[PDB]
Amino acid sequence: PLFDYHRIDQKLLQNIVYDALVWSTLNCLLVGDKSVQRSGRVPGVGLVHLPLSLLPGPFPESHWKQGCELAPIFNELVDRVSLDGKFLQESLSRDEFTSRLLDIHSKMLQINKDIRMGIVRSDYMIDEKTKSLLQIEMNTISTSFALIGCLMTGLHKSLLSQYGKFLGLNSNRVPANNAVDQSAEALAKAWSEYNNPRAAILVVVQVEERNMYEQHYISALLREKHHIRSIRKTLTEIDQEGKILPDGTLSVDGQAISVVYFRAGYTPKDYPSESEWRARLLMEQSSAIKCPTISYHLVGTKKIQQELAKPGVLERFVENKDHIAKLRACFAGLWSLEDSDIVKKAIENPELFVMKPQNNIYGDELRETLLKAAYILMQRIFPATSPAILVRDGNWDTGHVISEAGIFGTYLRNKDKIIINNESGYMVRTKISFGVVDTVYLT
Amino acid sequence: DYHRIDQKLLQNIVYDALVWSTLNCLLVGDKSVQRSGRVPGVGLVHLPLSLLPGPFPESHWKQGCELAPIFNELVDRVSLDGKFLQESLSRADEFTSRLLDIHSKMLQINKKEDIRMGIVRSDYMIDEKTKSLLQIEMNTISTSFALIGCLMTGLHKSLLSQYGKFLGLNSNRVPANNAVDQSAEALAKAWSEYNNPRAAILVVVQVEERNMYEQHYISALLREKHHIRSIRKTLTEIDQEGKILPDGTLSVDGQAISVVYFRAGYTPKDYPSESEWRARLLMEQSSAIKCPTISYHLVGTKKIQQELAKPGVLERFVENKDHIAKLRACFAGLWSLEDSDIVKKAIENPELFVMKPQYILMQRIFPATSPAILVRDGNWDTGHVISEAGIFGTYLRNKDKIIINNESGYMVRTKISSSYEGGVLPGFGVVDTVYLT
Ligand SMILES: N[C@H](CCC(=O)N[C@@H](CS)C(=O)O)C(=O)O
Ligand SMILES: N[C@H](CCC(=O)N[C@@H](CS)C(=O)O)C(=O)O
Ligand SMILES: N[C@H](CCC(=O)N[C@@H](CS)C(=O)O)C(=O)O
Repeated sequence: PLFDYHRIDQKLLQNIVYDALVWSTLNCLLVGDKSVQRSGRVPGVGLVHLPLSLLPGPFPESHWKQGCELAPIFNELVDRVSLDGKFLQESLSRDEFTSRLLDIHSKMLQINKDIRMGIVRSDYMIDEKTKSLLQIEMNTISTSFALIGCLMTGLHKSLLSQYGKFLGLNSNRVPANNAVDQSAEALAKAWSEYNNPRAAILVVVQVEERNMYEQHYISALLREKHHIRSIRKTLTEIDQEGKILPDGTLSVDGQAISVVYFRAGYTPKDYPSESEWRARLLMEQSSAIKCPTISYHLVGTKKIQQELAKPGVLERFVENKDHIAKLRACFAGLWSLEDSDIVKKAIENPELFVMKPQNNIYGDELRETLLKAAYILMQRIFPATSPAILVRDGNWDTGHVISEAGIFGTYLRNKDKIIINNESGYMVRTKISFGVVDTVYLT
Repeated sequence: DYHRIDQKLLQNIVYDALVWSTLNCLLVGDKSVQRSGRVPGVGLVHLPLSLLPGPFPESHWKQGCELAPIFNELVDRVSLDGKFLQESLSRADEFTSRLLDIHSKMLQINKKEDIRMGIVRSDYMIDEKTKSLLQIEMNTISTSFALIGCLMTGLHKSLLSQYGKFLGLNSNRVPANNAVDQSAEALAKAWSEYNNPRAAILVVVQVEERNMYEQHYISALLREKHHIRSIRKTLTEIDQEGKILPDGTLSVDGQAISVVYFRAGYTPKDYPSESEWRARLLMEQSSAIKCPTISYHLVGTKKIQQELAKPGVLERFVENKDHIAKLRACFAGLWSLEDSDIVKKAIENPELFVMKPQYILMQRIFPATSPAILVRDGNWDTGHVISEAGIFGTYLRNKDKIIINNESGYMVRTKISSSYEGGVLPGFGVVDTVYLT
C-alpha cells in the first residue's frame, strides 16, 4: 500500500473530510439534493456537496499523456464520421429513439443543409491485463462535469497542499485542469464565428436539473468574461417559443440564436411528446450552429461506436497513420462472425471476451461460441480497483472503487479553417466494486 | 418601487439571484436541517435577501464612512478607562457583571495589551425627519456579515448590470465593498505585529453555526492569501485544550496562538457553564492579541453605549472637536440619570422618545420605508421594509503606532415588520445593500 487510504488513521480523516466539505461549499461543488423535491427546478434551495472521493487515485503519467494526445485525434475523427450520412444511415437503420434521430438526419440530407463545433468527452479506464489505456465511451453530446471535474482538481490540490507530506503525496501530481473555461471559450468563439453581435446562446436543458449550477457557471463565464448573453430553455419551451424567421435565423424568447448548446436531448426521457421532437427539428434546420449537430449526436451512439471499432472500419475515416496507430491502441477489440477470433481465440481463453447485445456473456457460458441474448464479441477489460474514502451527504465511509477518466475536447471549424481542436481538461467518476467524482494522482 | 414591476419579470430576477447566491456562496445552514450548523456542505440554503437595493443618500453614506475611524479611535479610548467602565456598570444583569469581573481581574494584575485591535461595526438609520443619519448600535465584538455584505454588493451589481436598464438604475451606484478582505487583512497584520511565524489564528466559535461559511471564507483568505493558519474552537474546547505557556503565549490544542478572533461569546447563551467563563479569562490573561479585548466588549454593552451618549461624557474621550461634532450629529438624543426631559417632553410627546412608565432613553428613530422584494427559502414576496446600514471598522495599533484605522466595507440589514405581515424577531430580516441618492 503506497496509499491505501483505508490505513490513514480515523482521526486525521475526520479532519480532511471536514476541510473537504468546507471547500466544496465555498467553491460550489454543489448539486440539488435528490431528497429535496424542488432542488432540480429552484436554485438556492435543497443544496448538497457533490458525492466525492476524498483523495485522488493513482493513474500512470504515461497513460494520462496518451489520453491527452487522443483528444484532438478523436475530435477530427468525430467530424469525419459525421460527414458520412450513408455510413450513419446504413449502420443505424437496422429503438424508437435512434430511429427518431435518424429521421432528423435524413431531413437535413434531403435539403442539402458550415461552422461546426464540438464539446465532447472520451472516457477511459486502465485495464489490468494488457496494462493498457482503453476507451470505454465517446460522449459526443451534452457532456457533463466540466465544472465539477475542475472544482475537484482544486479540492484535491487544496487537500494535498495541507495534508500532502503528512501522507506522502504532492499536489503536483494532480494534473492542472481548465475544462470549464475551455468549454465557455469554445462557445464564445463559435458565437464570434457566426458574427452576429446581437445573437444570444441557447442552452437546451432538462426539466429536472439538480446539476444546474454547472450550466449557470458556464453562462456566468460567457456573460462576465465573454460578454455574451445565453438563455436556458427546455425542449418543450423551444417548441412553444421558438420560431425560424423567413431568412433561417433561430429566434428564441425574442432574440437571435447563433449557437445552440445542448445539455439535454440525449435521453429518450427528454422527449415526452411530439413537442420536443418538433423543437429538435426546428433548431437543426435553422442556421444556428448546433453544439453539436445531429450527425455528431449519431456518431456517439452505441451502434456507431461498435461499428467504428470493428476491423478496418476506423481506418476509413482516418488518413494519418500515426493517428490510426494511436486510436487502435486505446480501442478494445470488437468483432462479429469472424471465425478466427470468434470461433476460436475466444473458445480457448473465454477469459477476455464478453459477448454483448449490439445479458452479457462471460467465461464458461461464452462457449455460446462452441454452438455457433448477445450479438457481438469484444475484448474483456479488467479494471484497476483501489482503496478510497467516499464522502456523501456529509458522511464518509471506505470502499474499493474503480475509476473512469474522461478527457474533454473542444473543436470548432469554419469550412476548412480549424479554429479550435483541443484537449480541454478532464473529470473522473469513481464507483464501487451512481458513485462519486474524483481526480487522478499521476503515476 | 419594485412592487410595480411585472410579476413574471420579477420571477426572472429572483431566479437569477438564487442562481448567483448559489454560485458565489451566499449560503447558510438551513435552520430546517438539524446537522446544518455543525456539518459543512449539507442542508444549504441561500441567505434571505432583498432582491434589489433601497435608495440611500450619498452625502449620508460618506458621512457614515468618515465616522468609522472616529468610532475606532473612541472605542479604544473608552476601553482604556477602566474606572469609567467600572463606574457606569456597577448598578445589573448577571452577564454584564461576569464581564466586569473579568475586566476587574485584568485592571487588577494591571494587565498590559500593547497591540490592540478591533473588527467593529457601527449600525445606522436615516430617520424620516430632520433627515439625519443616526446610530442605532455599536458593535465592538464579533461583528457578522463582512462576507455576506460584500456578497450582496456583488449580487446587486450583477442584477443591475442585467436589469438596471429597464429599471433606470446603474450598478455603479451600489457602493464598492471589500468588507471580508479588510477583515482578513486586519487579522493578517495583527499576526504579523505579534511576530511569531509559527503561530496560528484562533477563531472563537459557537457550537451551532449556520453562518460558518463566513468564517471559513475568512480562514481561506488567511491561508491562501496571507499564508496564515487558523483553527476554530468553542469556548468550552479552549478551556479543555488551552493553557498559558511559561512566557505567556496562548497554546490551544498544542498550537501557539497569537491572534484570538471572537465569533462567539457576546451572548449569555455562549456561556452555559463555568467552562466557557474559564476559557474567556484564560485567553484574556494570556499575551495573545484579543479581537476585541474585554474592555472593548464593555464599551459596546447596552449600559455604556447609553452612557457616552448623554451630554458631556463624550468630551472626556475625544479631543478633535470636529470628531465630537460628527459623533454628536449621528448621536440621537439620549438621557436620564435624572432628567426633567423625561416624561416632561416625553409623557407629553411620547411618539418621539422611548422607555418610561407610561434600559433607558433615546430620541425616536423614524426610519425611511421602501417597497422591496424579499426572497426566503426560494420563495419571494412583496413587502414594505426598513433598512439598517452597518459600516465596519478595522483597527490595529502597537503602542502609539496606529497600523490600521479604517472604514472597511459594509453590510445592510433590511426588515418588514411592524405595520405588516410578520411577528417580532426580525426572522432575522433580510440582507441588503443600498443604492446611492
Ligand atoms: N442533466 C445534464 C445532462 C448531461 C449528461 O447526461 N451528461 C452525460 C453526457 S451524455 C455525462 O455523464 O457526461 C447534466 O448533468 O449536466
Ligand atoms: N454566530 C455569530 C453571530 C455573531 C453575531 O450575531 N453578531 C451580530 C451581533 S454581535 C451582528 O449582527 O453583527 C457569527 O456569525 O459569527
Ligand atoms: N462605491 C465604492 C465606494 C466604497 C465607499 O466607501 N464608498 C462610498 C464612500 S464611503 C461612496 O461614495 O461610494 C466605489 O464606488 O468605489
